[PDB]
Amino acid sequence: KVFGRCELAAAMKRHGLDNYRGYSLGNWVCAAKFESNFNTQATNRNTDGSTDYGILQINSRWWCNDGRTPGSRNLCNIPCSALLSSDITASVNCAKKIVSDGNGMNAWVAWRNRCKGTDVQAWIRGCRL
Repeated sequence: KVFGRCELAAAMKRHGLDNYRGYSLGNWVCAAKFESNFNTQATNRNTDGSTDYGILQINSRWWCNDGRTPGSRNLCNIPCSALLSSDITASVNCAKKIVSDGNGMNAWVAWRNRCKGTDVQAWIRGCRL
């Protein structure tokens, strides 16, 4: 499924992500936007086997097993594919362990380059939250 700006905002909140590790909800909506485009199915291969899956584009060399990325430790202990379903529990759930290992949302190339230090609040303006 491909989420609505507003809509995904809400969803992620229901699920504990607002100020999770002190990261505003906007950080999260902005990140997923430029990262996956509100599309939970999206997938992406980088050059080293590794692939990126779902709304928050979590990698497979560390977070989820996908059966074809050898370097794999399955820290999220979920099969990559689970991350693509129209239900972001797994992702959000897994996303929480990436945000807390140590590099905040810096672990996400995108938020950093295009979200980090912009007024992320405008992402959730107009939202009934």
